[PDB]
Amino acid sequence: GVSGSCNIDVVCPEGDGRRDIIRAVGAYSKSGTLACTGSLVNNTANDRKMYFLTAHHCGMGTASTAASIVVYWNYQNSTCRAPNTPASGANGDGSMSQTQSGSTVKATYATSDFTLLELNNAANPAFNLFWAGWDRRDQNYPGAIAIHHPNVAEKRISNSTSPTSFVAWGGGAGTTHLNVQWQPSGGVTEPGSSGSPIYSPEKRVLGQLHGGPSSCSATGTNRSDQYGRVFTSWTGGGAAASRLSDWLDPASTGAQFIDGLDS
Ligand SMILES: *CC(=O)[C@H](CCCCN)NS(=O)(=O)c1ccc(C)cc1
Repeated sequence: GVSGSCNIDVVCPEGDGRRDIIRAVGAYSKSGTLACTGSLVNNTANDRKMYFLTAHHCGMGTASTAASIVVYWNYQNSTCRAPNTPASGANGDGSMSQTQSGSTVKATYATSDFTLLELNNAANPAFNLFWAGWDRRDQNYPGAIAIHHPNVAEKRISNSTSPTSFVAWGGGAGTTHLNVQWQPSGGVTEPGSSGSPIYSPEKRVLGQLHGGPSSCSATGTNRSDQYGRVFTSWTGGGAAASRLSDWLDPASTGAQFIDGLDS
Protein backbone atom coordinates (compact mmCIF):
# COMPACT_ATOMS: atom_id res chain seq x y z
CA GLY A 1 0.00 0.00 0.00
CA VAL A 2 1.01 3.67 -0.06
CA SER A 3 0.97 6.35 2.65
CA GLY A 4 2.86 9.59 3.39
CA SER A 5 6.67 9.36 3.21
CA CYS A 6 6.95 10.97 6.66
CA ASN A 7 5.58 7.73 8.18
CA ILE A 8 7.80 5.16 9.84
CA ASP A 9 7.83 1.42 9.17
CA VAL A 10 7.40 -0.63 12.36
CA VAL A 11 10.55 -2.61 11.57
CA CYS A 12 12.69 0.54 11.91
CA PRO A 13 14.61 1.29 15.09
CA GLU A 14 11.65 3.35 16.34
CA GLY A 15 9.93 0.01 16.98
CA ASP A 16 12.66 -1.18 19.36
CA GLY A 17 11.23 -1.80 22.81
CA ARG A 18 7.69 -1.89 21.32
CA ARG A 19 7.84 -5.27 19.49
CA ASP A 20 5.00 -6.59 21.65
CA ILE A 21 2.34 -3.89 21.07
CA ILE A 22 3.18 -3.83 17.36
CA ARG A 23 1.67 -7.31 17.27
CA ALA A 24 -1.67 -6.19 18.73
CA VAL A 25 -2.54 -4.04 15.70
CA GLY A 26 -4.48 -5.12 12.62
CA ALA A 27 -5.93 -3.42 9.52
CA TYR A 28 -9.41 -4.34 8.31
CA SER A 29 -11.91 -4.21 5.53
CA LYS A 30 -15.65 -3.47 5.76
CA SER A 31 -18.01 -5.18 3.33
CA GLY A 32 -15.02 -5.97 1.08
CA THR A 33 -13.29 -2.56 1.15
CA LEU A 34 -10.27 -1.58 3.22
CA ALA A 35 -11.47 0.70 5.97
CA CYS A 36 -9.63 1.24 9.23
CA THR A 37 -7.35 0.04 12.00
CA GLY A 38 -8.10 -1.80 15.28
CA SER A 39 -6.04 -3.61 17.94
CA LEU A 40 -6.39 -6.31 20.61
CA VAL A 41 -6.71 -5.42 24.30
CA ASN A 42 -6.23 -7.66 27.34
CA ASN A 43 -8.86 -7.92 30.11
CA THR A 44 -8.71 -8.74 33.84
CA ALA A 45 -9.55 -12.40 33.19
CA ASN A 46 -6.37 -12.83 31.10
CA ASP A 47 -8.27 -15.21 28.81
CA ARG A 48 -7.19 -13.98 25.36
CA LYS A 49 -10.74 -13.16 24.21
CA MET A 50 -10.46 -11.49 20.78
CA TYR A 51 -11.51 -8.02 22.01
CA PHE A 52 -10.65 -5.71 19.08
CA LEU A 53 -10.98 -1.96 19.81
CA THR A 54 -11.69 0.35 16.83
CA ALA A 55 -13.46 3.62 15.94
CA HIS A 56 -17.24 4.08 15.83
CA HIS A 57 -17.05 6.28 12.74
CA CYS A 58 -15.61 3.33 10.77
CA GLY A 59 -19.12 1.82 11.05
CA MET A 60 -18.60 -1.71 12.37
CA GLY A 61 -20.87 -1.06 15.36
CA THR A 62 -23.75 -3.06 13.86
CA ALA A 63 -24.33 -6.83 13.77
CA SER A 64 -24.44 -6.83 10.03
CA THR A 65 -21.29 -4.74 9.40
CA ALA A 66 -19.31 -6.40 12.22
CA ALA A 67 -20.07 -9.76 10.58
CA SER A 68 -18.43 -8.45 7.36
CA ILE A 69 -14.99 -7.76 8.76
CA VAL A 70 -11.78 -9.10 7.37
CA VAL A 71 -8.74 -8.52 9.63
CA TYR A 72 -5.19 -8.52 8.25
CA TRP A 73 -2.41 -9.27 10.74
CA ASN A 74 1.31 -8.61 10.33
CA TYR A 75 0.79 -6.34 7.32
CA GLN A 76 3.98 -4.26 7.25
CA ASN A 77 7.02 -3.41 5.08
CA SER A 78 9.68 -6.17 5.31
CA THR A 79 12.52 -3.64 5.60
CA CYS A 80 12.88 -0.20 7.14
CA ARG A 81 12.31 2.55 4.55
CA ALA A 82 13.96 5.83 5.61
CA PRO A 83 11.23 8.25 6.65
CA ASN A 84 10.96 11.52 4.72
CA THR A 85 12.44 9.89 1.62
CA PRO A 86 10.69 8.84 -1.58
CA ALA A 87 11.15 5.19 -0.61
CA SER A 88 8.84 5.72 2.36
CA GLY A 89 6.14 7.17 0.11
CA ALA A 90 6.39 4.25 -2.31
CA ASN A 91 4.27 1.09 -2.59
CA GLY A 92 5.26 -1.26 0.27
CA ASP A 93 5.88 -5.02 0.12
CA GLY A 94 3.56 -6.01 2.98
CA SER A 95 1.70 -9.32 2.80
CA MET A 96 -2.07 -9.36 3.47
CA SER A 97 -2.27 -13.15 3.71
CA GLN A 98 -2.64 -13.68 7.50
CA THR A 99 -6.33 -13.01 7.98
CA GLN A 100 -9.45 -13.85 9.94
CA SER A 101 -13.06 -12.84 9.27
CA GLY A 102 -16.24 -12.16 11.15
CA SER A 103 -16.90 -10.58 14.53
CA THR A 104 -19.71 -9.50 16.85
CA VAL A 105 -20.23 -6.10 18.47
CA LYS A 106 -19.72 -5.85 22.22
CA ALA A 107 -20.18 -2.10 22.49
CA THR A 108 -20.09 1.12 20.50
CA TYR A 109 -20.40 4.81 21.45
CA ALA A 110 -20.25 7.94 19.31
CA THR A 111 -19.02 10.53 21.83
CA SER A 112 -15.65 8.89 22.46
CA ASP A 113 -15.93 7.28 19.01
CA PHE A 114 -15.11 3.71 20.15
CA THR A 115 -16.29 0.30 19.07
CA LEU A 116 -15.38 -2.95 20.83
CA LEU A 117 -15.71 -5.99 18.62
CA GLU A 118 -15.08 -9.62 19.53
CA LEU A 119 -13.49 -11.52 16.57
CA ASN A 120 -15.23 -14.81 15.84
CA ASN A 121 -12.01 -16.83 15.66
CA ALA A 122 -9.70 -17.59 18.54
CA ALA A 123 -6.09 -16.53 18.23
CA ASN A 124 -4.16 -18.57 15.65
CA PRO A 125 -0.68 -19.28 17.07
CA ALA A 126 0.68 -18.70 13.57
CA PHE A 127 -0.19 -15.01 13.92
CA ASN A 128 1.89 -14.39 17.08
CA LEU A 129 -0.69 -11.88 18.44
CA PHE A 130 -0.40 -9.65 21.49
CA TRP A 131 -3.25 -8.40 23.74
CA ALA A 132 -2.32 -4.90 24.99
CA GLY A 133 -2.86 -3.48 28.47
CA TRP A 134 -4.91 -0.30 29.03
CA ASP A 135 -4.93 2.67 31.38
CA ARG A 136 -8.23 4.37 32.31
CA ARG A 137 -6.73 6.85 34.78
CA ASP A 138 -7.91 10.45 34.51
CA GLN A 139 -4.51 12.03 33.67
CA ASN A 140 -2.26 13.34 30.89
CA TYR A 141 1.03 11.70 29.72
CA PRO A 142 4.44 13.10 28.82
CA GLY A 143 4.40 11.39 25.42
CA ALA A 144 2.57 8.66 23.52
CA ILE A 145 3.05 6.05 20.82
CA ALA A 146 0.73 5.43 17.85
CA ILE A 147 0.76 2.13 15.94
CA HIS A 148 -1.51 2.30 12.88
CA HIS A 149 -2.24 1.49 9.24
CA PRO A 150 -2.27 4.84 7.40
CA ASN A 151 -4.45 4.63 4.30
CA VAL A 152 -4.94 1.06 5.50
CA ALA A 153 -1.45 0.40 4.10
CA GLU A 154 1.63 -1.16 5.76
CA LYS A 155 1.79 -0.73 9.56
CA ARG A 156 3.53 2.38 10.88
CA ILE A 157 4.60 3.87 14.20
CA SER A 158 4.33 7.55 15.16
CA ASN A 159 6.01 8.98 18.26
CA SER A 160 4.82 11.92 20.36
CA THR A 161 7.34 13.43 22.79
CA SER A 162 5.04 16.28 23.87
CA PRO A 163 2.59 16.02 26.78
CA THR A 164 -1.01 15.20 25.88
CA SER A 165 -3.93 17.45 26.76
CA PHE A 166 -7.69 17.03 27.16
CA VAL A 167 -9.98 18.37 24.44
CA ALA A 168 -13.44 17.83 22.94
CA TRP A 169 -13.70 16.49 19.35
CA GLY A 170 -12.67 19.43 17.12
CA GLY A 171 -10.11 20.75 19.67
CA GLY A 172 -12.46 22.88 21.81
CA ALA A 173 -12.67 22.70 25.62
CA GLY A 174 -13.65 19.20 26.69
CA THR A 175 -12.42 16.00 28.31
CA THR A 176 -13.61 13.22 25.97
CA HIS A 177 -10.47 13.20 23.79
CA LEU A 178 -6.71 13.27 24.24
CA ASN A 179 -4.87 15.77 22.01
CA VAL A 180 -1.57 14.40 20.72
CA GLN A 181 1.11 16.59 19.13
CA TRP A 182 3.32 14.88 16.53
CA GLN A 183 7.04 15.58 15.98
CA PRO A 184 7.74 18.26 13.34
CA SER A 185 9.23 15.82 10.82
CA GLY A 186 7.94 12.61 12.52
CA GLY A 187 5.13 10.26 11.51
CA VAL A 188 1.50 11.35 11.77
CA THR A 189 -1.81 9.58 11.02
CA GLU A 190 -4.01 9.43 7.90
CA PRO A 191 -7.51 8.35 6.87
CA GLY A 192 -7.54 4.56 7.49
CA SER A 193 -5.54 5.07 10.69
CA SER A 194 -8.80 5.68 12.55
CA GLY A 195 -9.48 3.34 15.38
CA SER A 196 -5.72 2.82 15.88
CA PRO A 197 -4.52 2.86 19.47
CA ILE A 198 -2.54 5.55 21.24
CA TYR A 199 -0.36 4.03 23.98
CA SER A 200 1.23 5.64 27.02
CA PRO A 201 5.05 5.47 27.31
CA GLU A 202 4.35 2.35 29.41
CA LYS A 203 2.62 0.74 26.44
CA ARG A 204 -1.00 0.72 27.68
CA VAL A 205 -3.89 1.83 25.44
CA LEU A 206 -5.28 5.26 26.41
CA GLY A 207 -7.71 5.68 23.52
CA GLN A 208 -8.13 5.11 19.79
CA LEU A 209 -7.92 7.52 16.85
CA HIS A 210 -10.98 9.63 16.13
CA GLY A 211 -9.19 11.98 13.72
CA GLY A 212 -7.53 15.39 13.50
CA PRO A 213 -5.80 17.85 11.23
CA SER A 214 -2.47 16.06 10.72
CA SER A 215 -0.85 15.03 7.44
CA CYS A 216 2.88 14.81 6.56
CA SER A 217 2.77 18.39 5.35
CA ALA A 218 1.05 19.79 8.45
CA THR A 219 2.98 22.38 10.47
CA GLY A 220 2.67 23.62 14.05
CA THR A 221 -0.33 22.51 16.11
CA ASN A 222 -2.07 21.27 12.94
CA ARG A 223 0.36 18.30 13.15
CA SER A 224 -1.77 16.66 15.83
CA ASP A 225 -4.67 14.25 16.30
CA GLN A 226 -7.50 13.48 18.70
CA TYR A 227 -8.17 10.18 20.42
CA GLY A 228 -11.40 9.22 22.21
CA ARG A 229 -10.29 8.40 25.75
CA VAL A 230 -10.51 4.99 27.35
CA PHE A 231 -11.39 7.02 30.48
CA THR A 232 -14.47 8.33 28.68
CA SER A 233 -15.37 5.03 27.08
CA TRP A 234 -15.09 3.22 30.44
CA THR A 235 -18.50 4.57 31.60
CA GLY A 236 -19.42 5.45 28.04
CA GLY A 237 -23.10 5.63 27.14
CA GLY A 238 -24.27 4.28 30.48
CA ALA A 239 -24.71 0.58 29.76
CA ALA A 240 -22.77 -2.47 28.60
CA ALA A 241 -23.60 -2.01 24.88
CA SER A 242 -22.05 1.49 24.98
CA ARG A 243 -19.10 1.20 27.44
CA LEU A 244 -15.89 -0.78 28.08
CA SER A 245 -15.99 -1.63 31.80
CA ASP A 246 -18.12 -4.79 31.67
CA TRP A 247 -15.88 -6.28 29.00
CA LEU A 248 -12.40 -5.25 30.16
CA ASP A 249 -12.82 -5.96 33.87
CA PRO A 250 -15.06 -9.01 33.96
CA ALA A 251 -13.23 -10.26 37.07
CA SER A 252 -14.17 -7.08 38.95
CA THR A 253 -10.66 -6.28 40.14
CA GLY A 254 -11.32 -2.53 39.98
CA ALA A 255 -7.87 -2.10 38.32
CA GLN A 256 -7.13 1.40 36.90
CA PHE A 257 -4.61 -0.08 34.42
CA ILE A 258 -3.34 -3.55 33.41
CA ASP A 259 -0.42 -4.88 31.35
CA GLY A 260 -0.64 -6.91 28.13
CA LEU A 261 -0.58 -10.65 27.52
CA ASP A 262 1.49 -12.48 24.90
CA SER A 263 0.39 -15.38 22.67
C1 LIG B 1 -11.89 7.63 10.47
C2 LIG B 1 -10.50 7.92 10.06
O1 LIG B 1 -9.90 7.31 9.16
C3 LIG B 1 -10.08 9.39 10.09
C4 LIG B 1 -8.65 9.55 10.61
C5 LIG B 1 -8.01 10.83 10.02
C6 LIG B 1 -6.64 11.14 10.66
C7 LIG B 1 -6.02 12.40 10.01
N1 LIG B 1 -4.82 12.84 10.73
N2 LIG B 1 -11.05 10.16 10.92
S1 LIG B 1 -11.68 11.54 10.26
O2 LIG B 1 -11.34 12.48 11.29
O3 LIG B 1 -11.21 11.59 8.92
C8 LIG B 1 -13.40 11.39 10.33
C9 LIG B 1 -14.13 10.93 9.26
C10 LIG B 1 -15.48 10.72 9.38
C11 LIG B 1 -16.15 11.04 10.55
C12 LIG B 1 -17.65 11.13 10.66
C13 LIG B 1 -15.40 11.41 11.66
C14 LIG B 1 -14.06 11.72 11.50
